[PDB]
Amino acid sequence: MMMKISFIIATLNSGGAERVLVTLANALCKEHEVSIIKFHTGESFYKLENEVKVTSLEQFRFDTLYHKIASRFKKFFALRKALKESKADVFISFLDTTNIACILANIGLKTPLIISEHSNEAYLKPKTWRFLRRVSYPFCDALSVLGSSDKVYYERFVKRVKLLLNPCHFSDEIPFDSSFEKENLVLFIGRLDHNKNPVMFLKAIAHLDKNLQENYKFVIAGDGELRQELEYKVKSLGIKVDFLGRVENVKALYEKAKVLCLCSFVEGLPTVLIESLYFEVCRISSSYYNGAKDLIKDNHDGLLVGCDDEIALAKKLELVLNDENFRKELVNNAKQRCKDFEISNIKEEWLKLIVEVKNA
Ligand SMILES: O=c1ccn([C@@H]2O[C@H](COP(=O)(O)OP(=O)(O)O)[C@@H](O)[C@H]2O)c(=O)[nH]1
Ligand SMILES: [Cl-]
Ligand code: NA
Ligand code: NA
Repeated sequence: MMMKISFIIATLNSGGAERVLVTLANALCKEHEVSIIKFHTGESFYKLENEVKVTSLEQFRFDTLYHKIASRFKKFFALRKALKESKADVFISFLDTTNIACILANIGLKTPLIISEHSNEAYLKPKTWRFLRRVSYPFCDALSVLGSSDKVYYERFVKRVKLLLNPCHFSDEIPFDSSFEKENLVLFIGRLDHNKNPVMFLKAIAHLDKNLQENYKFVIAGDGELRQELEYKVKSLGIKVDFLGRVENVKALYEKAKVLCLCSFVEGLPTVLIESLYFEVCRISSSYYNGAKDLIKDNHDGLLVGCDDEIALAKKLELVLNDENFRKELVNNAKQRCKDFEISNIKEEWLKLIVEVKNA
């Protein structure tokens, strides 16, 4: 058959949850009718297939006390409005606060709703939001999670929880056979906020051999609050790092890069550590809270570093950039994990979840 599937998400900016949603929608939009309701006006950062319909909610003032109060009430009823007109067989909502809003807005409407979490359980820190997540999530029809630790946490107060890995859209484009002409390039792709911890990337570059810094180009793809602070630590440390802002063609960067470094403290299942697999990019990652070992088998598929260890990241960096035959062997083993993130297999596991919850 064919189903109307409505995705609900706050924004569609250069983030991981957004990348997965566009990947899923683009895959489902051929055989089903998929719409996307987003709170933020503006165009999707990721290329979206013409068949998926995107509707952005009204824009509301937030400058004054009356509007800060009124806009939220107006936002809720515009979302309840959009849900009714979508005429969907199923709703799929993304990320913590938007899941709760959909739980409430969907009250009354006769369509099942699937919520999905994307960071670890622990990334949501405020005491109050952890509570509203606890009382409201039992009222969903199913919950998609990324790791086994989050499955165990939510299963005790959510009845249907399914673990669905992130699908990588590069598994369609990039053929599993391609040779790469690597350059002396090292990537840090991610948001420039505290948890991504990009300062660890900078301090680790400063501790690299003078030969490596002189003959390698280090770039930071992404943006965030810490952008200007990092620009000044690059001068404080006296290194050469190329800030690129948000980048559409990460395929080009992944195509030339030899190493990608992830330095986060807490993560669910980082897509930069998945996308890298298709481009023979060597992953060096901090042992972020939880995931870690299921993406990187240390010294076999990649290199792991303790959390916030600027020197350990530097020694691992020199290991790979001073031993191309070892980085190649590290990276050829990583190719085995490509099958785990193929779009076609993961789309069919969402379709099982959708028809399973559609038995209401
Ligand atoms: O300048 C950028 C920065 C990031 N991304 C994409 O945004 C995603 C990052 O998601 P991640 O797995 O790191 O999880 P998140 O940091 O969003 O929680 C990746 O697919 C990147 O390819 C991008 O396309 N351009
Ligand atoms: Cl994510
Ligand atoms: Na705000
Ligand atoms: Na993530």
